[PDB]
Amino acid sequence: NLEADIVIIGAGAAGCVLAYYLTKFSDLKIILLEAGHTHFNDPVVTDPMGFFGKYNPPNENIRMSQNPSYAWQPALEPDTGAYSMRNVVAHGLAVGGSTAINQLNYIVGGRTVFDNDWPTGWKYDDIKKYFRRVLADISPIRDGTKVNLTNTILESMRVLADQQVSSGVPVDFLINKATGGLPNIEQTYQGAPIVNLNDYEGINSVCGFKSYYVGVNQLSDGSYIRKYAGNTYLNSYYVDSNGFGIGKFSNLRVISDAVVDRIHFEGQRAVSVTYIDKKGNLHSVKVHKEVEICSGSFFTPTILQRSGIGDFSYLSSIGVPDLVYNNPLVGQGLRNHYSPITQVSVTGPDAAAFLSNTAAGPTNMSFRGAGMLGYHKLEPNKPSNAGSVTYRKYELLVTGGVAISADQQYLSGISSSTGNYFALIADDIRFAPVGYIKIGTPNFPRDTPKIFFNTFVNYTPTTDPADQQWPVAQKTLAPLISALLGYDAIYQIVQQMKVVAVNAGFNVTLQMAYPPNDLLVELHNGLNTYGINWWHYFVPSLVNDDTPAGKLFASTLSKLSYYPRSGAHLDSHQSCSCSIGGTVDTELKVIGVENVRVTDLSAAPHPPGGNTWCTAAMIGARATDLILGKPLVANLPPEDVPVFT
Amino acid sequence: NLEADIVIIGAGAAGCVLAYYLTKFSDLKIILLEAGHTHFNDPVVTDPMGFFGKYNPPNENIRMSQNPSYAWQPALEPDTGAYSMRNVVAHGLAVGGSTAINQLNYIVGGRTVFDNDWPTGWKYDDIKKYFRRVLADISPIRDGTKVNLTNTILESMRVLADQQVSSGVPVDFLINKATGGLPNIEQTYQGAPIVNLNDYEGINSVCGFKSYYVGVNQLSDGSYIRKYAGNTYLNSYYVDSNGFGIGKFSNLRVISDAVVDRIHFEGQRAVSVTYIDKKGNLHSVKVHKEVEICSGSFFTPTILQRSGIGDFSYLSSIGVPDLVYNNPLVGQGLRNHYSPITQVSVTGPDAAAFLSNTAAGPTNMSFRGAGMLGYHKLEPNKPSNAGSVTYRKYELLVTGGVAISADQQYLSGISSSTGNYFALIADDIRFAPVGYIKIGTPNFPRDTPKIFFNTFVNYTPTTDPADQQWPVAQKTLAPLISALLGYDAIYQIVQQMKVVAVNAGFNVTLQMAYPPNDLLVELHNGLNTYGINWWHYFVPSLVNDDTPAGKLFASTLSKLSYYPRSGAHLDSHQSCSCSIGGTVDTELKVIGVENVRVTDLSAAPHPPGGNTWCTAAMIGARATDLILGKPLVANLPPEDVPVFT
Ligand SMILES: Cc1cc2nc3c(=O)[nH]c(=O)nc-3n(C[C@H](O)[C@H](O)[C@H](O)COP(=O)(O)OP(=O)(O)OC[C@H]3O[C@@H](n4cnc5c(N)ncnc54)[C@H](O)[C@@H]3O)c2cc1C
Ligand SMILES: Cc1cc2nc3c(=O)[nH]c(=O)nc-3n(C[C@H](O)[C@H](O)[C@H](O)COP(=O)(O)OP(=O)(O)OC[C@H]3O[C@@H](n4cnc5c(N)ncnc54)[C@H](O)[C@@H]3O)c2cc1C
Repeated sequence: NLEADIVIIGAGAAGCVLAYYLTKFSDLKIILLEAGHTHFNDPVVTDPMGFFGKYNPPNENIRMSQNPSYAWQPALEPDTGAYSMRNVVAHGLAVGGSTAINQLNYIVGGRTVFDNDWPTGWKYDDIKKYFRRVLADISPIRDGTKVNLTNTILESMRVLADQQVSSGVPVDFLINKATGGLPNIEQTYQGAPIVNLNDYEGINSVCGFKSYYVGVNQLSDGSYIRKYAGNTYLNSYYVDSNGFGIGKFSNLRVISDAVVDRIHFEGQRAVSVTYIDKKGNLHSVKVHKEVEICSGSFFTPTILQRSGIGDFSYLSSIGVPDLVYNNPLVGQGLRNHYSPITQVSVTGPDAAAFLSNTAAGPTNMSFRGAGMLGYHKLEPNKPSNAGSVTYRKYELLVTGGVAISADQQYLSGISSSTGNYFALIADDIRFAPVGYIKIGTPNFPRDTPKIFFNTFVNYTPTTDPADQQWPVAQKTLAPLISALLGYDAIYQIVQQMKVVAVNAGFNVTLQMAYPPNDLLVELHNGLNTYGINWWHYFVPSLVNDDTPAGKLFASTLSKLSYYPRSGAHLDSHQSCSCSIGGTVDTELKVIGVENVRVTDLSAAPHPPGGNTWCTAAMIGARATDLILGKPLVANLPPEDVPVFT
Repeated sequence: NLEADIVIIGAGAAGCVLAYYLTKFSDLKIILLEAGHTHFNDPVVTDPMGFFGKYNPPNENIRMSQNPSYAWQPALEPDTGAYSMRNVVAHGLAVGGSTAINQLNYIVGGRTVFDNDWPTGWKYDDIKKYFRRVLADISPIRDGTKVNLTNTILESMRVLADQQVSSGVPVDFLINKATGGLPNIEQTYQGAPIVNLNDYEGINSVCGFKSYYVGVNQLSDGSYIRKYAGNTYLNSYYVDSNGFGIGKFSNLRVISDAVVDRIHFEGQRAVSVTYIDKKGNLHSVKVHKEVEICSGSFFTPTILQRSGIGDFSYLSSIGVPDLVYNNPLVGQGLRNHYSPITQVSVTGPDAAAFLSNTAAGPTNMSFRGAGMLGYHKLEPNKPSNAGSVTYRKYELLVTGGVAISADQQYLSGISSSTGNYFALIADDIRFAPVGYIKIGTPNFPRDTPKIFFNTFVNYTPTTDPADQQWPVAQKTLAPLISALLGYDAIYQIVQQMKVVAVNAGFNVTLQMAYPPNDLLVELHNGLNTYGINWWHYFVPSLVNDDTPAGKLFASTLSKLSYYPRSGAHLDSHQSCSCSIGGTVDTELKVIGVENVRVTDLSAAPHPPGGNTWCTAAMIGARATDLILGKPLVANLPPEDVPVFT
């Protein structure tokens, strides 16, 4: 028997903060159901480099996100825009959730995304305190090793940002309007100050820096360890070995291996929750006040639909007997990021000194920069505010070795063994495609529901006059346009690096080796010779430009369209399944019911400006104050932090 | 309350026969738990062409094996031999199991596989009656439309089989030793008799025919319908709408949507089985005599391991509390088939007449032949009996259109729109690789367990002398050798077709367009100039043949090794997870327990000579007589068949 008045389902990035700070500041009885044990002893979780497979057995060399004993394994339906490939993108299965298996990065997101895309009450000035709270809770660190490649790249970026600042055009990709004429590029010399990307006031929307902030901490011995939600908020100092709380937190219960099925639900009010344990028995817990769903973006709409909230026609079709509320918007608007990869060759006799000091330590995890960039000059899909507000579009990442898939490694002829290649990535942060989630069987939580997500689709013309069917091709082709413009933005960095490396003491040469170089120079020339309407040549049957130059450009675009489909990576930043306004109101309460709330990343109405870990924790932190009634977390002094064991 | 003395889990190809003929011939109380409703009204299941997506909604065009509401969706761990790609291969989820979503083909398997690879009591003369039983139960039909391409191919096969019969070599791929000197190729002219591939006496181990036997039946209206296990054995004539039996079968209960978890198991004797229904409640059923597991190859070891039979150390590690029997061989020896694809171009002005009468009707489903072939002359991995017994190695299939993946369609430049291309496939029936299955969470039946299956791995040499490390490279390279020899066997058919099409009234030319033609002629020349030790050049660091010709051959082999990895298809013929001798004895009884048996395809000790649907039904049929005690099914007259509603 386990009656309690707050029941949280899932201890992820948001569940842990919620439980911890909700039992600290009140006397209600909190229950946390997670379905996964605590990996506080596993060397593959505590050690940061275990992310790269240092402790893997020889015969089962698979990463944690491919291990069914560490992660939920959802595979999406064939991708009609990527040659119908199905992708498996995972969720963490442990205390701490996906933060137990992630890359440990802290992009906070810009100021402008919250100011312009989130509803009132969620503007940036209303949430910055919670971001400060989560950052102070973790205390990330910076890179502990310098490298001259970062120097060369930073000089190149400032060199071309100088000419972008002039020329008067307003929406180039290195223009930050909160700083003014001077470029927002970190200085590169002895004793240079560090431009902080997650700054408090949100000044830096577009900036170039030399290091990220990764969530690890150094021990007195010398070893580094992971610092995740389950490490800080539910550790042996705050919770017993039996799951009971201790002292201040004695009003807290955590059940370890408890897979939750649905919400037994009297009238339109929640009254009980059932789950299954490792024994195989079914248990019921009684609810007095509130149910919180923090089960992740893929599996929150699933449990909501199984309970009875969703589309009545479909749910009746598959066989859900108990219907509650007819909201056909549950599980809509799924969003994600997407990172295409380019890689560059260095030609010379003694390039080793140029690529030295790049191996992955636990303080950077192979990230060496390099910045956040805004919209390209020639992208037609921009918000109207772009003239007066700087948005975040691309996240630039530089890494050693090759990062393409193994099949592409064979096909392109470039191998990971050689030592004159390095990778650049322009991750898309405002990715356009939208998908959705539905369940297929109303029995128990299934590992694979129906997930639909099509990215790089094409446009099939009609007999409509060309003048009035361009502005549907624009929307249908947005992602391909953005990926190609990212290719161009990376390409026009490398000759700047040529100049900088020449005048910094290096006899080296840099060229883009993947995709093929000529295929990129042709894109550069096509862009600068066709202007703002360059993208019309994606559909060659409407341009009516039958000249051989136009045919060349169209063929180049068609050939380039292959690379982002196959030689890229879909990220694991799922969100917005049950966003604000769609499924829940500003108070995180589900429409059509009076005592259930959803507070994980699946409630965000727009993805943040980068990696989506701070946002989920912030949502949980604000849910704490929403539930209790008055702001206690928002006013805690920053010197009060959870101690670590 | 549902006590009964026989409880079957899963109504697949073997569960339906077992339940039907076990309640017909006895008075025990039979219960069948399936976890899936009856699709007797769904047009996408009853109509054969619904397999190809005739009734699919426009926005969700996915086949039945990719639909989570029709199939279990297991994805295997990254394939170290295929550029680390994860493949999703499904199981049927309905009455009838995988036969509700399959291709409807009836390869029975040869005589020699059962005579040489299965234990005593399971030789061919001990089982042929049950194969006749299942075939008479279904009554498949042959192709209802002729085509001249089959004529040309059959002439070509007999032409080269004539010269293979001479030349005295004993193990070519068109030699059948049960017929003698004359070729075993169907005659090709007016009123020719039909050589039956599933013949009663098992004479035809290697034969060339013009049609397969697909499991459909024609109605009086004119429409064809699917004829599967759930259609024949559990239909409205034998089982009520409520799941009760009727009259003769009144001693039978079928529960529709019941997902089974584990076996509650007193002492070392089975006493109860628990399941979950669509309501979300957990039910228990009492067992008096027997439990049958017919849950498929992927999910039978899963339920056995969750119950408590398996490896104690690992099961304790993941958290199974109740341990029963320590058999570390549960879930070992997983086998499957594998089909690489080649495709051929026809060059000429009026090839349309040559490729006419090839569209897929419900009586062939785009299969137009062409035979079963034995070992190639130059394969080193052959059983010792191969001199005196003919084994089945390849299954040859001919089809219209292109059958490669969409990515390969783009890369190779060949498109499905054009009308001068057709596909050939040499499916490997004695596929060498072996994998295994383990569970990752002891809570509930998960859709994705750990499945390990690596196919086309490479050999890394050591400092061991070359003379005494060849016979480990042979075993490690068996699958690649077999695939390449299949490529060669297909290639040396097309010039025979050149001659036959010339002398049959056609001005057409045939050449292998995928893989590239020169890459195949070089393989042909390398084979005939390097002899039986041609495969030594897979590892170029040991041959010590530094001549440029040897370098050419090694490069050709390395380039050809890419095609079977990416341009092929893994089949859905899983088997042998709990085979005879490994997990169960000759009586299908699980070792370490006295009242549980497993009777689905996961009990086969060696895959059959072709498509694995007749074998599963045969196993169920023999289990019927094993359970009752005396042969009632083995002596039923062939004119007694289940009527159809
Ligand atoms: C491969 C990978 C890489 C990542 N890289 C980064 C990165 O570079 N930067 C970054 O900032 N973030 C990264 N992340 C993390 C990710 O971006 C966010 O942290 C994530 O969205 C956190 O959201 P969440 O806490 O709401 O969900 P989760 O953390 O996934 O919470 C899910 C929790 O709910 C539980 N649960 C689910 N279903 C049930 C059920 N039926 N019953 C009971 N419990 C249930 C699960 O066990 C788990 O504890 C990565 C994640 C992965 C997997
Ligand atoms: C895509 C595809 C193509 C195929 N093509 C061919 C072909 O060309 N030729 C051919 O001969 N065969 C074909 N097959 C069929 C296949 O080769 C065999 O018929 C199959 O191995 C049948 O084995 P089975 O009956 O033991 O397993 P299944 O038929 O898969 O039986 C599984 C049954 O167990 C049930 N079950 C599983 N787990 C549970 C659980 N926990 N609780 C309750 N019930 C459970 C499932 O609901 C299902 O009813 C194809 C199958 C597929 C999927």
